[PDB]
Amino acid sequence: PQITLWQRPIVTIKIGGQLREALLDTGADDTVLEDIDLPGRWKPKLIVGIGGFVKVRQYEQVPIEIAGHKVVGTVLIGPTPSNIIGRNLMTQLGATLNF
Amino acid sequence: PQITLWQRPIVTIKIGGQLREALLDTGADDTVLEDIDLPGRWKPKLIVGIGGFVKVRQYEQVPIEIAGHKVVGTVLIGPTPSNIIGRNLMTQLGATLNF
Ligand SMILES: CCCC[C@@H](CN[C@@H](CCCC)C(=O)N[C@@H](CCC(N)=O)C(=O)N[C@@H](CCCNC(N)=[NH2+])C(N)=O)NC(=O)[C@@H](NC(=O)[C@@H](NC(C)=O)[C@@H](C)O)[C@@H](C)CC
Repeated sequence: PQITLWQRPIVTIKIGGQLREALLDTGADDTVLEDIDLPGRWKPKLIVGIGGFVKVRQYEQVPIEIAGHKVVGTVLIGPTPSNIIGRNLMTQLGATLNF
Repeated sequence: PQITLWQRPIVTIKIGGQLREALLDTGADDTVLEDIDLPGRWKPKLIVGIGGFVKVRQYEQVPIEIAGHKVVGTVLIGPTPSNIIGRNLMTQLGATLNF
C-alpha cells in the first residue's frame, strides 16, 4: 500500500505465534520489539537513539510477518517506547519513500 | 524523488543560512537538529526515543529548506545522534511510504 504520514505509520506484525503492532521507521537501521519474548540463543547488542543507548538481545533468522508479508531476518528484543520495523526488514518489502 | 532504503535516507537541508544533512525519519513525530543554533525565543520541550528522554528547545515558525522544498514549521534543537526530519515537516512535502 501507499500511506501518508499525518498519523504514525503503524502496521500489524506476527512473530512467534503472537500478534503485535509496530512502527515503520525509516530512521531505524534495525527492527526492535519490546513486548515479545523469543526462544533460543541470542547475542548482546548495543543500540542508540535519541535518549542514549540500550542493551538489547539480538535474535537471528527470526520468522516475522509484516503487514501480510513473511520475511526472515534479525530481530532485536529490548526496551523501546514503541515496537519498530527498521530498514533491515523494510528493504525486504521493497519499501520506498516518495516526496 | 523515490528512494529505496538500502542506505539511510539522508537529505540536504538549509536553515538560518546554514547547510546541513538530516535523516528522513517516518518514526519521528517532530524534527530535531543538533548542529545548529537558532535565534529568538524558544520553549523547553521533552522528547523521548530509544534510550530515554532528552530536553530540547522548541523553535516555532522556522524557515527550513528540505531537499529543495521551502517549508516553515517547528524545529527542535538539542542532543541527537543524528539530525532528523520528522513527520511534522515530511507531511508538508507530501511524503509517502510505499510497499
Ligand atoms: C519509539 C521511538 C520511535 C522511533 C524513534 C526512532 N528514531 C531514530 C533516530 C535516529 C537518529 C538518532 C532511532 O532511534 N533510530 C535507531 C533505532 C534503533 C536501531 N538499532 O535501529 C537507530 O538506527 N540506531 C542505530 C544507529 C543510528 C546511528 N546514528 C548516528 N550515529 N547518527 C543503531 N544501530 O543503533 N523516534 C524517535 O526516537 C522520536 N520520538 C518520537 O517520535 C516521540 N515523540 C516525542 C514527541 O518525543 C514518540 C516516540 O513518542 C524522535 C525523533 C522525536 C520526534
